[PDB]
Amino acid sequence: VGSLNCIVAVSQNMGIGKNGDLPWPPLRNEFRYFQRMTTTSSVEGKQNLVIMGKKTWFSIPEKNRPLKGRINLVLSRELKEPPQGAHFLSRSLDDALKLTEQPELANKVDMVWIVGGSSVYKEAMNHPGHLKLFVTRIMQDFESDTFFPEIDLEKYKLLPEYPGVLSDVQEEKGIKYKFEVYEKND
Ligand SMILES: NC(=O)C1=CN([C@@H]2O[C@H](COP(=O)(O)OP(=O)(O)OC[C@H]3O[C@@H](n4cnc5c(N)ncnc54)[C@H](OP(=O)(O)O)[C@@H]3O)[C@@H](O)[C@H]2O)C=CC1
Ligand SMILES: CCc1nc(N)nc(N)c1C#CCc1cc(OC)cc(-c2cccc3cnccc23)c1
Ligand SMILES: [Cl-]
Ligand SMILES: [Mg+2]
Ligand SMILES: [Mg+2]
Repeated sequence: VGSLNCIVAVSQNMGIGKNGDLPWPPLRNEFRYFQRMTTTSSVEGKQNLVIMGKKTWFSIPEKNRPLKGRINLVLSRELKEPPQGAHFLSRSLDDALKLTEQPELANKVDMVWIVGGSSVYKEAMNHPGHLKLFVTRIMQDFESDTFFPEIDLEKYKLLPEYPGVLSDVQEEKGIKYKFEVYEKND
């Protein structure tokens, strides 16, 4: 794999989770953005792969697992096989990316999207090579128990705009947020 993508929504206080769910009320269009970004494949016949930690998997509403239109991979050092509904299981990020080269996924995967949680993002953000981080900045503090590792601007640059991504502040349910894209190249 030549490029990885992370996607996350983060409160002002760096929160991403609270009690096995999101810290904020449901933001419909922000979710549709997550869906659009993670689902859209550039290649006919291929789907994107989503990689996530175990608690993130269980934080997805069951009726919606696995995430439709995408290959779902779960990370765990304890499970012996994928959670019911998940397509693949890996013991590490490294192992997950190597799987895409193996005969079963050979030519089935387009883009790879890391979708949390904290430790998965931390490792992915430090992985060699090209990486884009799609970060929704929720412009409010929310009570959280799970947090996003701060972005090291020695490695990442905030892109001023980006094709396919709205630049202006968004608002849903009185909650203001902005979509950001960060990028590192090596
Ligand atoms: N706002 C947002 O964009 C996002 C928010 N969330 C929220 O975050 C919370 C869940 O995230 P979090 O608590 O951090 O947990 P995770 O989803 O990261 O799950 C943690 C578990 O997953 C496995 N795991 C995690 N990292 C790795 C790794 N690098 N390599 C191998 N296995 C790994 C381990 O499982 P094991 O113990 O089996 O080894 C670990 O115990 C929820 O509240 C969820 O709603 C989640 C995603 C995005
Ligand atoms: C959508 C919140 C969000 N935004 C951004 N920018 N990045 C993210 N990683 C996430 C997230 C997340 C976890 C999560 C929680 C959840 O429901 C509580 C649902 C999803 C989810 C993700 C993808 C497709 C889904 C389809 N149907 C229902 C849910 C889907 C995904
Ligand atoms: Cl923006
Ligand atoms: Mg689904
Ligand atoms: Mg809260």
